[PDB]
Amino acid sequence: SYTVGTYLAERLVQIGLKHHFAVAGDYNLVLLDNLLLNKNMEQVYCCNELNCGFSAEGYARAKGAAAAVVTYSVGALSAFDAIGGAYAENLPVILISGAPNNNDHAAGHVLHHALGKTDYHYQLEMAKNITAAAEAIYTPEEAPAKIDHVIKTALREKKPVYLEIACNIASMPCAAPGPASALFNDEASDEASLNAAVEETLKFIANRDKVAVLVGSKLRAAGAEEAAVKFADALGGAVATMAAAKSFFPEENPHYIGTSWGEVSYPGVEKTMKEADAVIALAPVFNDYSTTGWTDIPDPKKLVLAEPRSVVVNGIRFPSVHLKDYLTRLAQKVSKKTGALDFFKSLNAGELKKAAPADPSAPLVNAEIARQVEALLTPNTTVIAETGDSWFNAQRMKLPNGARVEYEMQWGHIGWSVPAAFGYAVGAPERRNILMVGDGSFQLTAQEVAQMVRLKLPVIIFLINNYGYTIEVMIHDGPYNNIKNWDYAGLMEVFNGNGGYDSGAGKGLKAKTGGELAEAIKVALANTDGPTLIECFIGREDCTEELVKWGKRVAAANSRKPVN
Amino acid sequence: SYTVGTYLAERLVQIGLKHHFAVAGDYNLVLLDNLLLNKNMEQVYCCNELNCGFSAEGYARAKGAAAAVVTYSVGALSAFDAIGGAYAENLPVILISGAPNNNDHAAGHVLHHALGKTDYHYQLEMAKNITAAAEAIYTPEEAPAKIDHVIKTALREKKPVYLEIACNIASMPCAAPGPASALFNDEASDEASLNAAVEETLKFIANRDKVAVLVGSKLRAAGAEEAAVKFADALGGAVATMAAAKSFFPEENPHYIGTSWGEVSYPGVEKTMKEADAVIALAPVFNDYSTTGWTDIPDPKKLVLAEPRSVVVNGIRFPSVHLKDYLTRLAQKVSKKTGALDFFKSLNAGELKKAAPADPSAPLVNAEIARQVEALLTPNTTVIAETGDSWFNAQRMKLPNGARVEYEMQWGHIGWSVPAAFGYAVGAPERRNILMVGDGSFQLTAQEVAQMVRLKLPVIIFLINNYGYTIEVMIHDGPYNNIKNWDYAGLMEVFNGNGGYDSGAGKGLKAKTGGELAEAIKVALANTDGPTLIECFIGREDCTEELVKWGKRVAAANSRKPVNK
Amino acid sequence: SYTVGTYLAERLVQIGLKHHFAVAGDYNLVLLDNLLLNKNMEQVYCCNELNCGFSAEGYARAKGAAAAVVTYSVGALSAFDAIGGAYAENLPVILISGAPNNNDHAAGHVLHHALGKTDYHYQLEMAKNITAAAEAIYTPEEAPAKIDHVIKTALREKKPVYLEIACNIASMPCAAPGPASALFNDEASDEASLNAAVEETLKFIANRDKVAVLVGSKLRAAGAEEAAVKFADALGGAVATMAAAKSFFPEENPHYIGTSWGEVSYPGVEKTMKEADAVIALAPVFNDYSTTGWTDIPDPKKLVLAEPRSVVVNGIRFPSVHLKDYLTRLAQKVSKKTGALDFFKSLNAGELKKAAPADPSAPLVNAEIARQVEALLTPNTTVIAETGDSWFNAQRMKLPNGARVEYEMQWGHIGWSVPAAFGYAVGAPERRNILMVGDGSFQLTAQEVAQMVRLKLPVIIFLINNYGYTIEVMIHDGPYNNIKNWDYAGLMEVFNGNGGYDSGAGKGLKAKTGGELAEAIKVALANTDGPTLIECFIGREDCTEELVKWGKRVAAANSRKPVNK
Repeated sequence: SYTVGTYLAERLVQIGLKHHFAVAGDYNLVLLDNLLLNKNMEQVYCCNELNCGFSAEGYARAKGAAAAVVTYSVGALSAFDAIGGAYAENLPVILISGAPNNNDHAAGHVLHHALGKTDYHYQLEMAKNITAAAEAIYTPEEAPAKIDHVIKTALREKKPVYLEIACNIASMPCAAPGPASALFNDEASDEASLNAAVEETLKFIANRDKVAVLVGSKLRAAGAEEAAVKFADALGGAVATMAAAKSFFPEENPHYIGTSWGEVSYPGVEKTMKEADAVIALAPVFNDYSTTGWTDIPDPKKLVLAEPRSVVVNGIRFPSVHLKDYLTRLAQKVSKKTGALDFFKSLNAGELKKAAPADPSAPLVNAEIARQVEALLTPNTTVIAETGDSWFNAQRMKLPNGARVEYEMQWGHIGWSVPAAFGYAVGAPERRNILMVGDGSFQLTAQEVAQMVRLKLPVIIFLINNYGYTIEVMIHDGPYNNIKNWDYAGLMEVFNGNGGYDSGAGKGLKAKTGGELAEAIKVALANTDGPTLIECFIGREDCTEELVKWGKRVAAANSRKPVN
Repeated sequence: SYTVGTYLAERLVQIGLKHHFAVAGDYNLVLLDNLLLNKNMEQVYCCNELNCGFSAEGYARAKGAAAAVVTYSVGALSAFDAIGGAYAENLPVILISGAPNNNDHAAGHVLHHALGKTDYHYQLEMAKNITAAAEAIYTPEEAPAKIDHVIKTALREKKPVYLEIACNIASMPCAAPGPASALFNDEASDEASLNAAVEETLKFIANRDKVAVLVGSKLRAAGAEEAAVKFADALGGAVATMAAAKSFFPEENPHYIGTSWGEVSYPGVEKTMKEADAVIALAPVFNDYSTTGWTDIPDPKKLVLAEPRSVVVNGIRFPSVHLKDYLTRLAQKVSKKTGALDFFKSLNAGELKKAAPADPSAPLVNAEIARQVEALLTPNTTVIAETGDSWFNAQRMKLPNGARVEYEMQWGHIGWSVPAAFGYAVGAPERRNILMVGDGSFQLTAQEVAQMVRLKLPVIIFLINNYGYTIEVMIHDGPYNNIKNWDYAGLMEVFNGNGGYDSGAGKGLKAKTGGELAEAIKVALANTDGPTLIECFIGREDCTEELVKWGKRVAAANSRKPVNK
Repeated sequence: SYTVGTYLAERLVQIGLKHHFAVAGDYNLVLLDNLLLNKNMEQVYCCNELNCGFSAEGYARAKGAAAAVVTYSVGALSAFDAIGGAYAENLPVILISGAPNNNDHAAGHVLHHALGKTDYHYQLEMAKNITAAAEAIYTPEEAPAKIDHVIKTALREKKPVYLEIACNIASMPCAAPGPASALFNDEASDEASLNAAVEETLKFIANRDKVAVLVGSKLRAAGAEEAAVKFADALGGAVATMAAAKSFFPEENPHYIGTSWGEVSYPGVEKTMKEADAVIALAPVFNDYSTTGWTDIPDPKKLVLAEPRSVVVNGIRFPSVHLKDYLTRLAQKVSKKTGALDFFKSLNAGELKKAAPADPSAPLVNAEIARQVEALLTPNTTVIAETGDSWFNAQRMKLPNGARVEYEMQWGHIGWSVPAAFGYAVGAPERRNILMVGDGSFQLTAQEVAQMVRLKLPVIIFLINNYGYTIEVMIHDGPYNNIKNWDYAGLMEVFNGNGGYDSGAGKGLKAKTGGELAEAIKVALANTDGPTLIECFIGREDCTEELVKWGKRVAAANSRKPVNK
């Protein structure tokens, strides 16, 4: 028979979780005990709740969904930051919070871990602003319905949800869960709408030979990556990815022309997008970053807008059309439209210009680090790229089919990458997991590397130490851009705690030249028992050209004066 | 080509609306103009926004959905009361509010019809607490997606939703709407869950011969009324309706045993429910009213709980199972289980005892009014029953199959019945529409009868004038129970305004005896050009026995002292 | 000893309430009983909760503060509309709502009069958006602190507040209330700030001879009306009132030049405001209406902004300076600055042109109605003017010192005027209370006239029957501007119910000519036992010139197209 806690545990197992992330607190201990009873998943502990949330976010990138368990007030409020992140990044993270004893409501009781007042709905009310569903459970009988509701919502919407559970009901009996299939149950595309959307698309491109396909950052959330390839193979047109959609489309595919990102696009891509008669955008997010400060907005009159659950084409909106079904059906009916791919090729724009192997003994530079990391990419590799120059280094990499890049380009919380890489590595231990992170960003969430050591995860961390040098130093300089330098390599041994209560097999290495970096990389690949941090020393004012061009555009937009 | 306003109009037409309800204000005039461009539905005006909301609520009872258009803040805030009502009663009402010029946000501008501050998201934030979806539209390009989202949500959840539209974008161009079928698109039952739920139900009742079926007030919201009949015909068991589910099951059906409502159930029903080995509850709402102050709660160990979208049976919860599919599939597989119906019959409990025709010249009494209204019921009739003794008079009526009763038993806003009857009559003009309402309740929303006159709706209104006498007068007496008496009959001529700018064909009649009531009823049936209000005079302390019994239980529950934490 | 309910009652009495307004419901009956125990104020009942709220709003205009008691969910939600109104109009209205039994929280209980869910904090959460304070009381021990907090806040901020009280704790013991003076305790002006603000004002006008004073609609909320007169007498400058500040300054005062309202200002006033070197604005609200669609915005470089609790002068902001203290201190130090008054006089702009007495037998026109109502004005009179042409008729009236006009120009809820006049008349029975209201507006809240009859209030109601003709008919015509005409005069006898359970002394009269109006007015003045409604018939397209000019400006602003970011 089931309890509130083991009901939750079973549902989590049913949606495919092999782990859930947790930070113990006195309002969730019993809940944690009940979750532990289910041996079909492991309970993974984090340092703090912000990192716990980002760890779950990363896990959701690897496995499709995730769960984080925190305590009331102490364990939920900072987690909200990561949950907002999951919302921004379209990841079904389930946040479960412990909550006060159910006898303490409407009782005139002031409780610890709260604001000092006698009511306790404020955390729920806050959560509603950043989730797709949010439920508080005060009695055991209500638990099954609220649990099923938030989980189904999360899976359907691809958004985080919130659950709080009174601390004294987690062990109490409730109904048993039905079949797992119920949790994934979703509407099918409306047939008439699906057919009409496809037909209107064909009518739209009938006399438009130059058709470009623009792959957007919600393509995975729509589960439409495979269908996008079938569609483009049938179309024979040019395919470009938006920045945040890196790796959402196979780069070895003969139709792929590279990154479309305004004035920092791959050679020839900007001109090809401009010359297209029609642009088919697959699940795009057009924000101030992806439009390069509102300078690169797709022409509304050429645009076919195919969102995850609707299509706008030829001046008509079709809701209730799943992107996956739309692309599949379109692939069966569309005729060859090579015009824009032909145009791209006729530009002779060449390949993206990349630096040649540097002299091994010369001072390390950014382009050399990027060169060597790129050489590590296999079909089995995932690169977690932090906000900053790492975005642009990763963007410049040629990906073998199967290789993945993970970006947090909508939320853009610096420090996300460390706990995210931890969570990702827990969920995909079979992959070569690489983390590219700046020194400044690393400091916000550094302690989660200790959990990588604890679970023996062979994450390779490229820490770029340019003494806190970021684009802000060039375009908007101030004392606030400076940081306290650490010995990042030495931090590994601290986390190991060798000759202490326990042990660890992490390694910290320094690289000041191309040659030293090559040696560190070999040591890192051989280290299978723990993470390896490679501290890469480069001068300041050494970043990609793209970062500078793009950065100035975005700054100009952010700072534009008020209009009447 | 479409505008924000004509896009909304087309979607409303696509979900089957033939009317939408409106109160003009300067923040929605252009929106109203655009809605008027679609000639496939009519724009109906109401006195105030509370009544506008309740009118839409009543329309949704007749047609399945409805829409109300109001202005910003003054218009929307009182409508929220009716929207909360629609939420409580599971009716897809779409509330559309006009809103400030989109240039006035983040501008440091104080606007009229607002709190006097410079931001304008408070109305949206309030609306989120009482709707299934709530969206504000500030630019034309965002309109289509937000409109489709709230409408789809409303239809799927059977709950009200909220839309606000900046006043200066209603006429602006936007995309055109796709096929109507997209708006009704919903998930099917999960097959495995559906099958498992049916099987577990069979296993549960395998060694339980006495199976009773309890019909709940969400059965219509689940669209499962027809399937409930197929199921009960197959089962051969006893079927009872909860109070708020009156008319959700055919009363001429030979399995039907009457109302289950604790100590005010139909004769023999309470005992039959108590003796049942299994109770199959179809879309129930168990609240303090339907459990008679928590005195009549179904035994958890006997209960099969079949909600609109899930089933709990034999200790297992099955989400993603639509009640309609569950009942249909169960009807194909279930074996005959007559045990509780046989038990009911063996009680010889008799039929509900009803008063014989009174002496026509004797002072009118409550039972005589109920007798005559009951005699008006046809398969084509709908009774709208207001909170109060009217609930219990209507509950005691034997309904011919097809006859409907409308209750607002979850929200229980007094005065709901008048605008609700208006809205209902607009949506179902082909029916004989009867309103039963107390004098006290009538006063809250009386002016909407003027709209009945205006649109020439032949609603028959039985106004019970016992000088504000309610159950509170007996169990919790105080000066607050007293009202100012009106000449309710005379109010009809006021609303007619004959010899004025326009005209009206409403009639107001008085009845102080059974004979006078019979004559008034004949005049009312013949009046096809407007509403007929029959003011029925009865003494105080003249109400149903059920109201008294039930009322005392509910009062005791509400007043129980705090338990120590 | 005290209970939660009698504690609240005592506090209400302590702030000077002689009445509180109520609509009974099962969640507040015990609370109402406890309030009744205090014989130092009366419990006044209203038809519906919207009207209850507006009645309290009107009472607050007469007495300074007010209270309304409603039930949970069904009652409170519509009252929110009136509470938002009180917030917009800076009136300390205390809304008290009944609430569920305190045993029903975190209990998995579904309760009647709620959304159908098991939690009950949504009403409190909604209330927070439209009040200065909002507290829920679940236990008796918490009551005294929460009651004192919301009341003190209301009095200090001049804003409405919200209280809900669990129905089963209203009779439970709690601490006794201390001295009344604690409730009014407020900070004094910061001395250094007060002095600096005055000194910067003097420096600002040192070389600015033409100083105009602009009286704003928050002057009463600041309690600074008397101090404004002392200041202007000392200054010797020109004084104009903004539209919503009508009667906030003595019109017989030698410095008063009339209404400042853009292109519909009194003769010469617009030019005088434009020529002024400095404009001292006393507690202004500059919104889309008061700036005539953003066409009349005071020059920022000439403006001295004296708010209720702060002053912005000469580029410096001084918080913690009460307007009353600022004006008083300024009056002691300021030198004579007659420049703008001299300029105004030198314009020879003449007085506002008013129509001469019409031929008594000619068809009644708007200007003739306004003429006769103006002739009713005494130092003892209050005119409640409804949104519409009534705003402009009242604006054109010359007020004898002491005569008051009440506007709801920030919230602008049509129908406000009827319940507001009721509440006002309850609070100021010694005054001659006049209500000017259009037919369309009257219909929203008409039933509250029945309470005027019930309490024998001699309100004189001028109902303008132009068949729903409003400015919208001229500038934005549509079917939504039309109404169902009533026989408004006949409605009085309906509310009287003579020859029924009770009685009434209201009178309904019709006037189609100046002569008939004069006779009706005499009958109205002699009717001391109840309200008198005078139904005035005028043609359509007969309204003030100001309404047309102002209306077009505001419409243009509301409808301006989006600016492309």
